Amino acid sequence: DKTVLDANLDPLKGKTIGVIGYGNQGRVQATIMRENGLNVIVGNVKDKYYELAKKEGFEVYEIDEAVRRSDVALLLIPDEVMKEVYEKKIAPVLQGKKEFVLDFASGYNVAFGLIRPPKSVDTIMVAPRMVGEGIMDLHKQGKGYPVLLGVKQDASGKAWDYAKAIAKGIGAIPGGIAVISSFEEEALLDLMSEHTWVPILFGAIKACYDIAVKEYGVSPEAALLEFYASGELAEIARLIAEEGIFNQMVHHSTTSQYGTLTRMFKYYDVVRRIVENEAKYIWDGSFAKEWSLEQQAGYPVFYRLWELATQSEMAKAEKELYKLLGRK
Amino acid sequence: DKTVLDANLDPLKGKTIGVIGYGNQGRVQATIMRENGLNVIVGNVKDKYYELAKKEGFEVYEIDEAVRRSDVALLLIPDEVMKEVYEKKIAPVLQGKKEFVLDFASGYNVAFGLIRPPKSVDTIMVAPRMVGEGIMDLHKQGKGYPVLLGVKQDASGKAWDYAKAIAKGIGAIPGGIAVISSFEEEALLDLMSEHTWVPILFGAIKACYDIAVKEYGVSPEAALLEFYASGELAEIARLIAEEGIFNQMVHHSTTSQYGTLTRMFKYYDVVRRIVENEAKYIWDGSFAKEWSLEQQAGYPVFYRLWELATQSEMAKAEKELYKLLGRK
Amino acid sequence: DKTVLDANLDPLKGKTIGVIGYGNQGRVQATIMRENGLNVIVGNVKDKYYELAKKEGFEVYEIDEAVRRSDVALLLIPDEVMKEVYEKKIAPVLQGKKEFVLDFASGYNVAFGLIRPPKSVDTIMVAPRMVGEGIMDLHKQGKGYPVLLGVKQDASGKAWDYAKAIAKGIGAIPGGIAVISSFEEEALLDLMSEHTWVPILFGAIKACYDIAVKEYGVSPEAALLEFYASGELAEIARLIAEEGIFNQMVHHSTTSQYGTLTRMFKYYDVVRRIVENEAKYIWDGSFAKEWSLEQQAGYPVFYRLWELATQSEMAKAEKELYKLLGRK
Amino acid sequence: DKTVLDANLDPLKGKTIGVIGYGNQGRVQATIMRENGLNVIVGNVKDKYYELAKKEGFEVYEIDEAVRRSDVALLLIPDEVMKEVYEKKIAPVLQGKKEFVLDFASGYNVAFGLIRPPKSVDTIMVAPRMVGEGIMDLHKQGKGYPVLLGVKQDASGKAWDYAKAIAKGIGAIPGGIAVISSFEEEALLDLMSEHTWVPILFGAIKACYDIAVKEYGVSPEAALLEFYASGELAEIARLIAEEGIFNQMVHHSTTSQYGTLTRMFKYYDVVRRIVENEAKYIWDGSFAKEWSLEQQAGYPVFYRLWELATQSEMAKAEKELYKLLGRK
Ligand SMILES: [Mg+2]
Ligand SMILES: [Mg+2]
Ligand SMILES: [Mg+2]
Ligand SMILES: [Mg+2]
Repeated sequence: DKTVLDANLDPLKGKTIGVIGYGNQGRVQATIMRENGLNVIVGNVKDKYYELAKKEGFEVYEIDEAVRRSDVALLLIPDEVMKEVYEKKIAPVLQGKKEFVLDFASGYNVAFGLIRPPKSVDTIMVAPRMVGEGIMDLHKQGKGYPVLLGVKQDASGKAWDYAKAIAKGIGAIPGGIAVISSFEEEALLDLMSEHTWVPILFGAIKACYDIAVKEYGVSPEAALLEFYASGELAEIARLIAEEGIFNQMVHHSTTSQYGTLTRMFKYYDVVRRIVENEAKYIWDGSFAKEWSLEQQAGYPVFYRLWELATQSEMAKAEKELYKLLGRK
Repeated sequence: DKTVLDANLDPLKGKTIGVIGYGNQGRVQATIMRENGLNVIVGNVKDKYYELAKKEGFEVYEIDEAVRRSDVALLLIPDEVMKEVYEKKIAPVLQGKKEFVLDFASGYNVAFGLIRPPKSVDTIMVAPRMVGEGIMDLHKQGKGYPVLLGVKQDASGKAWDYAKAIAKGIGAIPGGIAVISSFEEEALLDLMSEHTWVPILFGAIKACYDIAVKEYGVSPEAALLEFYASGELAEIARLIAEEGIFNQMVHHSTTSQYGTLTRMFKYYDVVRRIVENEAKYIWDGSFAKEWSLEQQAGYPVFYRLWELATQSEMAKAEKELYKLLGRK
Repeated sequence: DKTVLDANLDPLKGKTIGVIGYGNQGRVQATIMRENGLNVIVGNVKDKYYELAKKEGFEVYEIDEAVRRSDVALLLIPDEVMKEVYEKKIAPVLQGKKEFVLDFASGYNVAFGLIRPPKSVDTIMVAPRMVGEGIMDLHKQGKGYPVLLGVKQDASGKAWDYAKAIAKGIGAIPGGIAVISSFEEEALLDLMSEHTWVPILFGAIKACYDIAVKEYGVSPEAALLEFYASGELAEIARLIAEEGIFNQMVHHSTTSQYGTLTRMFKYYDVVRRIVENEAKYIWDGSFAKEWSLEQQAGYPVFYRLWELATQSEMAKAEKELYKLLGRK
Repeated sequence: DKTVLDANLDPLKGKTIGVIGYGNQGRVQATIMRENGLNVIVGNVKDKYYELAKKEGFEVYEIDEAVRRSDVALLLIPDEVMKEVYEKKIAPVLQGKKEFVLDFASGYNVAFGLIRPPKSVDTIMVAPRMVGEGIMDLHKQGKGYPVLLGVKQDASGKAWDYAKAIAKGIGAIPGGIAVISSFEEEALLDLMSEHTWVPILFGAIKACYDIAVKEYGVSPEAALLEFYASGELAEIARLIAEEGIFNQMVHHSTTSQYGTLTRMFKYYDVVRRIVENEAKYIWDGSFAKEWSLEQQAGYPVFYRLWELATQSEMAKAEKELYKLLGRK
């Protein structure tokens, strides 16, 4: 449809490639890049990660050095450490370079205007789709892992070609798919995930535990063993990624199927309203504001909630148990 | 009533006059001041505006220089660039000068405590009442344009005299009126305007367009030509400023009058509640907090909303059309 | 799209042209017509307007005479004086003429069945888009002013050609656009305008004034000078018609932009509901009934509301002030 | 306060006095006028009332004749027969006379714009305050009966003098009071009375009867004898007009006082809301529209409701009873 199965590595050999960051994503993607027959330069703060950088025989310049000698760059560092790096070591160096390309791994800091490069350069995006560490093995196998991509600013016109060449140069394709889209969409999706069906799930589990062991005289042990302390969910998720979310259910018992489907169609509207609210709250921009402020203030709420969770009942029972199984 | 038609230029000749800013308001008011037989000194950042400053043969000192050699000063720069200037180049220099006068063009940054000068000096206000560029021509004609004024701090007692002398020295009077009031009132009014009947109007127009071209099969063209792409509203606003808001309507058709009046008296209560809410939200101070934070965060929401607007349907249709008419 | 930029003056020379009315619209459009090299006949009541008619050297027949000698006619008189003229001096004369064309300036009296000509004739529409007097100058310049047009009844088939020829013969094009549409749409639009965002605006202004000068101790003077007694709105409306509703805002201060956009997106749903209600109320036909009855009864409500408005506080304060400025 | 106890009969002798109408109010007030040493002319339709007119030795001209020979006139005919008389026999004759005075007995037909005389004349009001027949006897005694008065249009300036002279010429003063007010107020008051506490009272009585004789097994006879078939209410109303609404209650039993006061203060808010609604509905003008339409339609609802009332149970029982007492 709006997909590409494979493409050319046409321009990105004859130029240098800047990789800013050597952590979860930077180190890995750079490993793959070097594997793809490319010229490694890696600008990074001379901290622990620097060891890490040069513990794989790379050219670890400092950030300014890298971009100066680079014709293209990647910002694979996280979203919150940025806006300081950019202003300090980058924003200045931009004005000299003019045929420079800037790519990201997430449209967050750019889809909300937190970063506004000059017109001189081209602005694109490319996104992996899993835990970071999870890509290592899937490439070790050598099977395609998919990505997204989008463009914000095309002064040259080679933008799309650049995007596809990079997608290939990281090996996401062949084997996987590459979808054309925008930044807005990417960020929207990541945040809808992190905001809608994860926390709901967790809260529902928590409530089930509370109810059982507060109003029906159950011991924590059975509650935990049922809800999550068993590896059921893992097999479920796996079967989903292989056969299909629904068809998967064929491998369960009927009773389960009936109750599940009924209750699902019975509650759709509620979660629908919820998701509408949250997606709107995002599309506007409120959440980015909220989070930037929480960073500027000292991460208080973060702390309090981590504490409440780790100091609730379920967590202590889980500690006892996981200890009993030897699980760390 | 509480008005003055004309007053004396008594003290403000024998002193120097500091004008901080040379933009929309500073450049203009300083033009008029020099026209009034006065001594021009203009402290400004040595940026583009500096050219602008000295492209009219003024004494462009730097800010500190100006205030040092000034006995009175004006802050005609915007509201958001301030609180940095004040702390850096001003707050220090205050402690030396003691008979110094400080005047503003808006009570925003002072009515909410964002600025608290020392007791040594006198604190006043004086406010024009239009687009800035709009005052240029109305003076080119030489007809009075009105203003406000208020006082916050009077250590001498000459405050009011100073205010009136300045009002005259900028030419707002003769010909216009000068109202005594406070800062609170001025800011409250500006913000009620910017928050209540402008955005409501825009949203209503937008909704009318959406409804028509989504549920009655109209083409954007007619919708736009009716609602705003015609210069009707301009003639309306003009007739208002000349005859009176209501009496104006005499020049319309009856049908229009009937429907308008009916619907107006039919919906008063709703907008009343709304305006109450917003005015309270302001009187408290919440909005200033909100906005200062949005500045500290990176203007995200600003950006997203500019995008949504400029990337909605109505805007694209309007672009097509205005192109068709040759309008920029 | 569904637009025409210019067209032919093909049939409308070789026939006579009936203009019923010589007021805001009739006199003007007839001026332009005579300017376009055409044969002027003007049926009008022998009242003041008759002087007016023949104070421009026209052939002022009486209505019946005009239509008798006309092959085509225009009803540029208002909407409420009609339904008496039609029945008395027109409906009879129709039955003789058979290749007769009938055009209007508004679909009100025909979109609601208040007028139902015989099948013998062709029924069309053509609509200017401003105050009437406002077209005079825009033609004096000679730049296209746009219109609408639609058809109700085509016995010949030349209808569209007739419509376009007339549009050209009044000079709306070249320079402007001409949109094909129906009557329903035209009337719907005019009334949505006159019912939704005008009265809302007025009521909001009124409420702001009331609130300020009743609960925060402001004097009427400043309230008025802020809200409307300044020509701000005029410059706003003008910039809209030139650059675009939104892009316009660039010439304002940020703060204004932020507050405006926020509050706009915050209240959209309310005005949406309102506009839905009113548009439905119209689409049905209720409003036409209401208004025709109010005419049959003696225009009471009209009177009472004119009084309330002209005898409210804001109006008296405005009178004092506008007197103070010399404004009539 | 805003009252006058007695005044001069200064201008109104040396002019003729037009009395349009010879019914409840016209015949009576004209009787008093002739008694006051004045020149009787009475324009009236040559119907039964004409006999009536000239059965008291008056100069019964026809309407046009009267006004032609009159310098001042009174419209003491009802409110619904008017707007036909005015247009037919009056509106024309106005344009000749220029120092003419026009007075009314109710601001209804003028406070709602149903009548708009030319600027040439003076427009005033004067209002009796009881049943019409009730004034006959109170003058037969010769004790002052009060009135209102107001002005709408004063081209001369003698208006107020004219009003007071007339008030005296009808004998309302001396002995009574004359209050200055407007038309709006007069009409508003009459209608609030006719709309708020009369119908409420009637409906409450009706409901009490229904409840008793439907849910507690009472016979109509006792219900009627208690509620209204006894002359209690008459003595109550009389004592009110003499001592005072409240002080009156002293002549009752305590129990009654206690229950009455309690329940009164217990229900104030409800009737308050009601009265607000109705007074607004009037102040606007809606009711006049409603009523004029009901007249234009054929008085249907009037008829149906008269029937329902006269054909309800309470009415039949009352007929039986009043027959039993011989009361007509
Ligand atoms: Mg993520
Ligand atoms: Mg402002
Ligand atoms: Mg119209
Ligand atoms: Mg009455």
